[PDB]
Amino acid sequence: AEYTLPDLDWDYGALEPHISGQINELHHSKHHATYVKGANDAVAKLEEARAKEDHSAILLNEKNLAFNLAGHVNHTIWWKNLSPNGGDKPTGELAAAIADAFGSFDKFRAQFHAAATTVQGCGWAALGWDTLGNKLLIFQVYDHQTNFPLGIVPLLLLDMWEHAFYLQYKNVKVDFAKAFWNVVNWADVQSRYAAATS
Amino acid sequence: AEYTLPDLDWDYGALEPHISGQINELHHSKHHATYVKGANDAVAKLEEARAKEDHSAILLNEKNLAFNLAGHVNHTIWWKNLSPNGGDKPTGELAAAIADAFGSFDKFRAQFHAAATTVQGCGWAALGWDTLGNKLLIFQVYDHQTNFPLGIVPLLLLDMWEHAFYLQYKNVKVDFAKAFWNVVNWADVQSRYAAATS
Amino acid sequence: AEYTLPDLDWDYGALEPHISGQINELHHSKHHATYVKGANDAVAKLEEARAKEDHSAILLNEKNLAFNLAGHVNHTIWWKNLSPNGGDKPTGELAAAIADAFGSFDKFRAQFHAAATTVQGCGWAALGWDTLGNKLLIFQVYDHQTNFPLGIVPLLLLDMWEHAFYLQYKNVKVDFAKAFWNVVNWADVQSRYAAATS
Amino acid sequence: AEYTLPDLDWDYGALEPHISGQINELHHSKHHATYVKGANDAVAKLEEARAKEDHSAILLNEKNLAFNLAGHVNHTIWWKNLSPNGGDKPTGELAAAIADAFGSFDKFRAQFHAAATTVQGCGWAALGWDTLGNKLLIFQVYDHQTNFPLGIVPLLLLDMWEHAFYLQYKNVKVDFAKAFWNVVNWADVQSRYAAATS
Ligand SMILES: [Fe+3]
Ligand SMILES: [Fe+3]
Ligand SMILES: [Fe+3]
Ligand SMILES: [Fe+3]
Repeated sequence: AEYTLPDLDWDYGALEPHISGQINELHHSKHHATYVKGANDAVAKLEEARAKEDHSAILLNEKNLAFNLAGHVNHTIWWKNLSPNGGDKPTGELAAAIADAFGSFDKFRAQFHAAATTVQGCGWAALGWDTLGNKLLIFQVYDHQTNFPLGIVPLLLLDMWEHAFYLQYKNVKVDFAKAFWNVVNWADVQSRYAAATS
Repeated sequence: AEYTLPDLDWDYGALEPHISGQINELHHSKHHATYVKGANDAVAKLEEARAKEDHSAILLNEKNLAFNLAGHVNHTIWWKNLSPNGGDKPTGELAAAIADAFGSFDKFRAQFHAAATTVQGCGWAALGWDTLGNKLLIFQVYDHQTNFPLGIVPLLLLDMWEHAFYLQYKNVKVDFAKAFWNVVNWADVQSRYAAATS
Repeated sequence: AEYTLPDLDWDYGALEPHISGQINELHHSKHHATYVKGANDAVAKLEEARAKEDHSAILLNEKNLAFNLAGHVNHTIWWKNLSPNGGDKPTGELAAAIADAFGSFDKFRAQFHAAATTVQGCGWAALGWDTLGNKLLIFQVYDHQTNFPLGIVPLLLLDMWEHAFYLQYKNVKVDFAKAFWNVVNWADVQSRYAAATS
Repeated sequence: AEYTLPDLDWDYGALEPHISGQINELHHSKHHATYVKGANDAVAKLEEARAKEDHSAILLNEKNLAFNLAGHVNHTIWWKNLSPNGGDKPTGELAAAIADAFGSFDKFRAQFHAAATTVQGCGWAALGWDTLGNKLLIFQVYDHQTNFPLGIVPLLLLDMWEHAFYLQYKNVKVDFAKAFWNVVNWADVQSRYAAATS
């Protein structure tokens, strides 16, 4: 069936002071909603293109599909990676994993921070699981659909687009990137890692 | 552990006339080998960057990692998607799936062909499974790591980079794209779809 | 010599209500300043790379140079394309040009608006002069350095990055894009066109 | 008027052994011809889009325009940057310039070589003149239209796409990149630099 805008497991304001409610609100209700509509439209244009046997606009239809489905997939996971009762550090299996792959939770965290704060333009920082080599790796995503291999399982993401913090942090994206660690919902990531490693 | 250059399940020449042995040879032994080395180097630079607590070159390290791990992941699957005893059409579950999502195997195939022949520069055509919406979709990949959402499971790919056919088809990439249907190994794709839908 | 942050020909607030002073301020003093420093650093890294005969990081040095020199070049022109005493329509040579190349100033303006409001991620809308074919064309720039040919002379640009309007228009980028027409400084564009056509 | 496929100032074979005639032939007659047609088509789609007051496909029309006009602009200059009677080193003003901006012709040349041999996918190496800062700089172009600022004047380019050497050098692009120095037509570059610095 169609793609749909998910419900947050919390109130927009629940993340203050780390993330203003106004942000979460426009983010969810305007930005994410827009991707979901775009993903569905893209899918429909394809059907219509397929029926008329007219792929003249294949390049645009395929690019619209990737961009919008990618924004949807990303925000879908972002809402879950966040939580008012989170913060602290990972635990158990996930933590031993992380320390074994990035030397220590602190070192993982320095890299991830680096990756999110150096994007040239808009993008995200994401931790994922590589199934080919069975390794935990950090990628620097450009926009929403660029810079990472096919089949990588996403575990944790940090939205670096300006719409994600300009209202509250203005140009100080380094601050926003630090504040994030207070709202990460480790029960989710841990969960995702468990499923990915199965 | 490290990433490694896989072995082909066939002899380089096994695909003639559809795909010259000389191609398969340079492709596997030179191009793919290069990605695998690059993927391992990228991974190491990260470790070294992590130890020195020096992420000054984060952008390059992350981009090298995505590009090379992506070429590796892609060729890894390409070798399996090919077979001297393939061709024909998909069967069973996969075929009903394909006809249900693209109207008919013929229509799927017209779209896929369109997607591979219109790349602007180098890229690939790929069929993948979207887990968010549980749908079969075709994407037009740019280079190796661009244009598609995170977490998409790759099922079938068609290498559109010039190195994949210039020696034999020269600039006639439309011909190469047609010849491909004779060597697709449907037992593999079908297999992948089965695992993806589980 | 080095690259330097130019002075605005006006006060930050001079564009209200169309463009808030707070924006112009962070935009000029934080964002643009950052590109200028980055452009100079990029240039230096190259010298140092050239002296040591060590181009191991060529890809990053070249990408840093393009990104930062491009942001600098872009904002440099943006400040000039804006003016408190502007608005209205182009005049003389430029206007006949524009109507002859886009049918009418109104049609040019519909296209330009379309180009700026559909960027996927961050970018700009720019009108430039193609010297090869001697034509006026509109391009949709991605980020700061992507999507247009070498040697194109830039005449007018509209910054579509979120930092350019999020504080005041929030996610309503369509509004910001309309408000812009009130502050365009046609004496500048006209001037640039004159020099480009010489 | 329309865009047109230029005539070479030489015979396809004139560059052997450095560059096979077969290459120059398919390159000029197939590849470049394709960009020119594409550039004209893109321009027409815009007119038609403008008349119907229907910019639904703005993103594709603008991307087709940039890609094809960019390939055209690039090959246009490549044919001129090449010559059977070239090679050697730059002379006069251009040479003092080059040594002053890259330390020495040898150092310029090491950088340029680095830039062309590390492209991730398809692209070019280009020397251009920055008018904002009045400096000679080397850029690493991705595809044909990406990675460099607006208004940069192109002086010399080296086509790194696989179609530019696969037939003769196969995957050994490092060799092709070396062979190029024997056919550079310095009278052209010098000329371009003169006009750019005016
Ligand atoms: Fe976002
Ligand atoms: Fe390949
Ligand atoms: Fe800006
Ligand atoms: Fe070429």
